[PDB]
Amino acid sequence: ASMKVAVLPGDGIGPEVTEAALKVLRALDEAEGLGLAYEVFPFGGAAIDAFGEPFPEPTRKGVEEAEAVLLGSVGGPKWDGLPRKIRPETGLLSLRKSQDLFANLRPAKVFPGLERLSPLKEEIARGVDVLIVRELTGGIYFGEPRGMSEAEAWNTERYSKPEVERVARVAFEAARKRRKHVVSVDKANVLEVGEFWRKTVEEVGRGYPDVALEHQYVDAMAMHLVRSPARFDVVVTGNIFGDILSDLASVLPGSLGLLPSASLGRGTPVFAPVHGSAPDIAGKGIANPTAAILSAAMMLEHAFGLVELARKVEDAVAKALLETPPPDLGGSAGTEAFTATVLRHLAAA
Amino acid sequence: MKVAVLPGDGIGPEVTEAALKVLRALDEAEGLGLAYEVFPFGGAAIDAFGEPFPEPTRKGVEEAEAVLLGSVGGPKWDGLPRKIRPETGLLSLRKSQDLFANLRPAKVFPGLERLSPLKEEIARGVDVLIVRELTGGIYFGEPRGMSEAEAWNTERYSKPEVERVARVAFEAARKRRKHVVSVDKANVLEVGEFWRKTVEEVGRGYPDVALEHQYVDAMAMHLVRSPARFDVVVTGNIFGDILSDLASVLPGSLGLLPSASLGRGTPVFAPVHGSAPDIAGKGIANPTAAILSAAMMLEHAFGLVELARKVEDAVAKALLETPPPDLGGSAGTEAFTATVLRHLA
Ligand SMILES: NC(=O)c1ccc[n+]([C@@H]2O[C@H](COP(=O)([O-])OP(=O)(O)OC[C@H]3O[C@@H](n4cnc5c(N)ncnc54)[C@H](O)[C@@H]3O)[C@@H](O)[C@H]2O)c1
Ligand SMILES: NC(=O)c1ccc[n+]([C@@H]2O[C@H](COP(=O)([O-])OP(=O)(O)OC[C@H]3O[C@@H](n4cnc5c(N)ncnc54)[C@H](O)[C@@H]3O)[C@@H](O)[C@H]2O)c1
Ligand SMILES: CC(C)[C@H](C(=O)O)[C@@H](O)C(=O)O
Ligand SMILES: CC(C)[C@H](C(=O)O)[C@@H](O)C(=O)O
Ligand SMILES: [K+]
Ligand SMILES: [Mn+2]
Ligand SMILES: [Mn+2]
Repeated sequence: ASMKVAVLPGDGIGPEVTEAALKVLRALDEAEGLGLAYEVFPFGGAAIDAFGEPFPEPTRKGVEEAEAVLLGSVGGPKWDGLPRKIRPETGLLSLRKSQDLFANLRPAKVFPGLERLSPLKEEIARGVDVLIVRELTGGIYFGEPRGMSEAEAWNTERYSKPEVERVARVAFEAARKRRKHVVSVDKANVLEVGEFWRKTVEEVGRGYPDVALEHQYVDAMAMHLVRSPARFDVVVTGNIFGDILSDLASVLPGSLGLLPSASLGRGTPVFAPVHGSAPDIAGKGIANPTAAILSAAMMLEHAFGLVELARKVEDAVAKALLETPPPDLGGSAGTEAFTATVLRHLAAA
Repeated sequence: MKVAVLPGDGIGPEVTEAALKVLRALDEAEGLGLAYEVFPFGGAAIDAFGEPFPEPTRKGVEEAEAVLLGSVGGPKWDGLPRKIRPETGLLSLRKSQDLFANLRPAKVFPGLERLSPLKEEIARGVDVLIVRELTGGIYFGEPRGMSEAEAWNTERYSKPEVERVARVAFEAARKRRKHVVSVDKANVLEVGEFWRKTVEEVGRGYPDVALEHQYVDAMAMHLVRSPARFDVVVTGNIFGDILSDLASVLPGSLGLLPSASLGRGTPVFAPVHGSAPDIAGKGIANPTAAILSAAMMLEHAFGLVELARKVEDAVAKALLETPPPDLGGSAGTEAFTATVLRHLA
């Protein structure tokens, strides 16, 4: 034991794609002597049914004591209509908030030679390599007042200066290690909170003169991200806009089953697919495990500094996608078979 | 046929003049008795009256039967504070006329599949109508404000605001393919939960219309991967704004998308697109959105359905024949407009 991991499989396809990532981690552990140890803990729907709440105390303790969390998606029709304070999705929010993981990193990269897998023509998809840095613990997701009566409902989009500054800082540090361009995304032409966001990111950027800074309104950014995506490096934005733009960015490599994420901040870092619990395909052994696998690759790199191992996983996934694509990308490889293709390539390298 | 023309800033006057030439040729051929006046709006109005929506412009709008609007904004006024900027005049126009229903159609015209960046088999038969709630939500909700330490805005909806925009979407679907998808973020936000429940209630009044829900992040992906499966898409102010820019990738360019804003007061017809300051002055701006917006005015404000269709057919032919630069072609604004007219005649 010198790599300590909390595994939180979730609901629907969550446990299916998470098991696939685990077989990749185990294969790497044995091949490399990583000294991996992990414990599995209930989370989401599975936790509501067993403990009455989505993020129970033994799961919080497992999270606190691990060096990293490999997380599966939560949610489904089974839990429709729960009091909000115990919904599977509120447990996910609590996870994020209790560890103060304010920086959500969502990369979208179109692998050379896989441009054809996109719904868009190859010239738009070619070369795409974008990093969305989404503010994860603030904005409308956590703001108060919030509630609902018979006549109306209300939620508050709000940000303070230090919340914007700390996410902006992460996006500049990231850009400095990439291609030194940040686009900051807001609705400053309509909303006081966008004006505030913009001005604060402008101030932070004065601390990073080596990084080019551009602003776009969220509606134009959505259009640009599908017409000119190759022209973007880092994209920094608030909680809700980052959620929308990151599901949108899946159309670049061509499916939502491809996109990984890392959530970083004060406590235990969390690695998880962008995608949800996909109840329409759960139980059919077809869910694309690429997001989960690449999330384990982000864990290797960011939580454990194992950059070269992360790159080997990524390359093994890109070859498996070219060779035996899963059904969401027009191919026939189920979860188990795709995962075996990834392992074969790993072992060959 | 009495019309207020509000040309706006950047490409706004350029594409608006193009739509006017189409309207004039139509007036002569058809004897519409068109009568229009031009009013200052946006930056052009800030510079001449110190405000983006001045009194003679409000009076022009009140007294017209329809407004043909040009886009507003640009770097020139970036240094004004928001509350007096060109975009706040747009919001005031909408609010004063209580135009709560914004109609933004995204169609791949039969034959123009090649113009879309989507593979042809994804783009075939795509015909989506976004119905966006225009006068409520975070755009207008109180409290809103800003201090040195923080800023806030309120995403707020009341039951009647949701019911009336839901009705409009159900009526529109009943005349189309009888499917509505309603979009929210009900899994995180009380206001989405409330939107969803109220749309469900209104839908019980339209058993001929199928009703589906999507969360806004999945909707954005589905609108690009499987656009052919949507008819009407109903949503709140900010989600509607984002989804409808995104929807431009279906026919192929933002410069193609028209809009109508309908409600209590004078109806407003205008491109989805903004003032495009990065191309203003170059004679290249695609005027299709402005021309198709004039077509929507003909249909929705004047009941001239077959004329609208004729405008739309001439645009489609011109697009196939002399495409503007945003669609991989070389036809500038004047030349593209001339192609439209030749097909009209
Ligand atoms: N981090 C999370 O736990 C997370 C994230 C998003 C949504 N959710 C929850 O998941 C449930 C489903 O919500 P949704 O449908 O809007 O989002 P979703 O991401 O689960 O699925 C959206 C679409 O993509 C497809 N898809 C998703 N992952 C895939 C994969 N790995 N392989 C192949 N296809 C895949 C799904 O079938 C569906 O068509 C809801 O209960 C929602 O609250 C959870
Ligand atoms: N209804 C409106 O008045 C309205 C709507 C949106 C934006 N705006 C304002 O427009 C200005 C620029 O905003 P923006 O860049 O975020 O969005 P935009 O819609 O003005 O331009 C977006 C992109 O698409 C291009 N584009 C837009 N219309 C085009 C056309 N007819 N032909 C060819 N290309 C076109 C532009 O060159 C730019 O690359 C800002 O001041 C903004 O507030 C106004
Ligand atoms: C399940 C929900 C809380 C979540 C979010 O909006 O953050 C999900 O959509 C995601 O993208 O991770
Ligand atoms: C300019 C702005 C106020 C407007 C909106 O967000 O409604 C524009 O983006 C649009 O899409 O019409
Ligand atoms: K650590
Ligand atoms: Mn999401
Ligand atoms: Mn817009």
